[PDB]
Amino acid sequence: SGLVKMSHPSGDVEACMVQVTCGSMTLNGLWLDNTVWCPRHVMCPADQLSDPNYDALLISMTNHSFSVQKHIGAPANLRVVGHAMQGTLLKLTVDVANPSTPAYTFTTVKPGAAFSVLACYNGRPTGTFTVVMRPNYTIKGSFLCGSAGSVGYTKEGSVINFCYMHQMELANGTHTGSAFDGTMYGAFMDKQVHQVQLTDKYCSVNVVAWLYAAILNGCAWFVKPNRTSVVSFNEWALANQFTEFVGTQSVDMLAVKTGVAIEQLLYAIQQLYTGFQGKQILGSTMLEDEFTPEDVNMQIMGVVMQ
Amino acid sequence: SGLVKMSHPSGDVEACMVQVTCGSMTLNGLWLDNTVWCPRHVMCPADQLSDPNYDALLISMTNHSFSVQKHIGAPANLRVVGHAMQGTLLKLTVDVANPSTPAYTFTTVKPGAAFSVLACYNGRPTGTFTVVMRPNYTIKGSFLCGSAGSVGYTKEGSVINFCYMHQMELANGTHTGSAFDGTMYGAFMDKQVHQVQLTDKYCSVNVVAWLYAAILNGCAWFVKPNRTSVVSFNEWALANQFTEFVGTQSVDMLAVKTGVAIEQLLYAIQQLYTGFQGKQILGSTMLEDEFTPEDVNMQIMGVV
Repeated sequence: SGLVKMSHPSGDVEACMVQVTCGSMTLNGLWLDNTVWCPRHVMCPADQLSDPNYDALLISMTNHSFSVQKHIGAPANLRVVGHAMQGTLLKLTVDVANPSTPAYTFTTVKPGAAFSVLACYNGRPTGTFTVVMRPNYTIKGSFLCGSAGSVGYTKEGSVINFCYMHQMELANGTHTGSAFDGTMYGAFMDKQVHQVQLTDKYCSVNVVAWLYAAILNGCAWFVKPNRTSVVSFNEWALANQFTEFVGTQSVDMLAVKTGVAIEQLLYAIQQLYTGFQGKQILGSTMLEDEFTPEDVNMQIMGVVMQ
Repeated sequence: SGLVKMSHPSGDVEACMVQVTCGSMTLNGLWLDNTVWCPRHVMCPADQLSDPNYDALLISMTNHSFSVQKHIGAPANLRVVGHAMQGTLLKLTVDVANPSTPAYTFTTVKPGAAFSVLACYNGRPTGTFTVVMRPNYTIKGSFLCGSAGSVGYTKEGSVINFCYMHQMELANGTHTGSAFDGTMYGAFMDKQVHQVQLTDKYCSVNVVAWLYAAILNGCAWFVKPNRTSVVSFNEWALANQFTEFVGTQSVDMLAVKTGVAIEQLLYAIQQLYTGFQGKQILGSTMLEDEFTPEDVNMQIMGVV
């Protein structure tokens, strides 16, 4: 029992992290097979970060402009033998294939989805934490200068989905990055100018998951027979900066396990949003929305008599 | 910027995890050098877990009673060539040294100290999270049956300090385990009977660190010129379910960086304990005490 924020074991991703340098600038990259991925802003002199001309920067490079180091973990000696730009990322080709390349995909994640982040500096894995892709296409992380190129991922069995490469900080504790197709989440630009940030929202389906976790952990004071339909809830959500609730198999499994209907927790959310009545839920006195239905199912896993 | 619950990368410890089987029971173990550490209740069949006779069980075992297997991972079989009971742990000697043994030490953590946990089932790592040793010598984690033998540790410079091997659940969301000398944190018994826990307390020094983190993340609304002395705070703490505040260099570095004295934050704590009254600190409406001064200094100033 218990529900806490937890991340995937990081070892197989740690074996893929490298340091990438372009002249005077250094950041992190991800080595898979004969490719190293990194932020294209490694090419940009400090004094040009407010208005980079990335096409001109790329033209100015040769394969010799870049180096890749891996001194940490299983060491490797790598030479850059090709370079290309794909959106907001560089795709470097190296002469040695990573001998510990995991089975992987590159698939962009949607808001409300959680992933593990391996925060790195100078190619050294430093910490790991879990974030949720927010409704405004930011993540709420902990990153300092030099963390660009840190990666985010999920795992399903042995298959890793690489979904995030860190780029920038927008505001205190507010971050964003690229998907591995080279697009930036939220269409933010890798340019240091002001950029519009849409308002964040509570992720309704995750709040529902957390309340189910609470019930499964013997905290059910907020359950009443009162229901709010998914339709009425969604109408309310549009007025109260909650996301649209979309039910899933994962949420349905929690409803079956607890015997409490989704609609009972939608009603509970509307009430708890106005106040917790001097009470706590799983040690919190405010709504929690970064525990997904999948995370709760994994943490409260049980055999089922049939 | 930002402050989040964070754990160490787990790969070095992943490379040390094995499963240990004895009879019908399979748990996790930690393989370092020619030694495998695991919970002693691996000996006790599941139906006997509420009143184990560990001495009688131990007398009945031979080296052949224990099977140790390492999963891919780098593969390894492994033969047990010795065994000893050390408090609530078994220390098994095996015939092959772990070729990926990290630089390590064994430590015993104190209340308020944080460590990373690598949660494992049948020798396979499934997740990692960070906990604090509570003032009542429990931890608040997320563990299911089969997780015993999971490993808690910190990393100091180049060295892993192993400090916890998971043993049991005491109540919902409330766990304990042992140090590697075999001593259970909080002196709880490794048996499946109800055991009373001491009342938990807020970890004062960690609440201070978190308030400093808040100030360093543009959240300083609670700062006033008012002060409460360390001595006066600690008298108040005895009566109000707070631990004794003891200053450290890590805390002083935060005081210097922010220009806000420890005593301003001790006063703030005394007012905030009564409730936040519709206000938030770093996204929370309650006091947070599982961010240590060292964690804050790392996350905010990068001070390895």
